[PDB]
Amino acid sequence: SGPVPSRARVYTDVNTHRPREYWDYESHVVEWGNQDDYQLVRKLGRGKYSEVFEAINITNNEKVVVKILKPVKKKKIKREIKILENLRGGPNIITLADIVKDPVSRTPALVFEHVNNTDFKQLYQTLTDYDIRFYMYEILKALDYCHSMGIMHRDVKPHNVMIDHEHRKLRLIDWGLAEFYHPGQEYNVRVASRYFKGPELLVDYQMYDYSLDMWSLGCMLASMIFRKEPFFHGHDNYDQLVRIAKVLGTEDLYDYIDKYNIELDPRFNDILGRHSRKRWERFVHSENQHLVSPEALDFLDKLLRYDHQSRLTAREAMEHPYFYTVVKDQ
Ligand SMILES: O=S(=O)(NCCCCCNCc1ccc(-c2ccccc2)c(Cl)c1)c1cccc2cnccc12
Repeated sequence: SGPVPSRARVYTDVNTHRPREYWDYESHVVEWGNQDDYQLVRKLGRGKYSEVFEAINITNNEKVVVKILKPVKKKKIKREIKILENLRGGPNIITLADIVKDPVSRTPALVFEHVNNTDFKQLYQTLTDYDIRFYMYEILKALDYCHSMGIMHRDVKPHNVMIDHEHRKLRLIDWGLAEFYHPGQEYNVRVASRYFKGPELLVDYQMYDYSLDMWSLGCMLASMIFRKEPFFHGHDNYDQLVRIAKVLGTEDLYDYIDKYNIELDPRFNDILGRHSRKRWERFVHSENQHLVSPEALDFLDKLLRYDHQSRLTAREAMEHPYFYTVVKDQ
């Protein structure tokens, strides 16, 4: 027979207890606002599934951001809208202001709150140890919130974290890949950027949960404290697991596969080989040492586990010694 089932350790049944309409996004009816309320100012960026503009709401002269969606199935747009509405007002979640349609293109556009996000090239050369702890804590507040609300982000990465450094403000954006957690549900593993994919995705284990986000977060943390972006630099999805195995070791990987009775693609049998679990010390050097602490390494170790069940929860992560200074401030 097949893979062993799995349940989230936390927030397992939060959706089952909510009215169906909370999570049953196929039933959601979108209220479209008026495109004529917004005038586009400049293009900010492009993504797989959208073009992003700065715009002005001419009703009230507010700066806003418009995300014009490339063609996607109605149900995927409904999912993102429902999730954004459910999460609206939660800590460090992007605020969806409005939803409009071009009545000639028929293209849908999401309208967001404007966040003054800070030069990408620039700020990186200045991140102190404190800054990294602080912003990691801010991301964890967003993740604990969305997890507690029954939602997996499933695409946590630097591109999806806006920082307004002047205001010490952070927002988690791009909820287009997020999904509701239901115990027993088999999810699509073809999510997330290669470098941030959890082992569960790479081995095709479908019964995953919130803990996916914690792997992605660990990848981010490693890249920041070690000044190595990306940390796990695979050539493709197969090689991505090999890069992980060269760090975490193959013994624990095969233990995970055994525990869940996962059927490993035969492609992997050739290429995984045999690798020791490496000490984190091999990534420390004179340039990055100011970012690296016993605390940082202990925390990182507890995010980056093959076994999704063994990873810290968001709320556990927030209680780690890595954050004691930040917590004492607030
Ligand atoms: O296309 S966009 O204009 N631009 C996407 C945002 C840029 C992402 C920049 N990443 C910053 C970042 C993050 C974390 C980090 C970092 C910090 C601490 C620890 C580890 C890593 C570090 Cl070091 C850097 C856009 C797209 C969609 C919605 C938008 C809504 N309102 C404005 C812009 C929007």
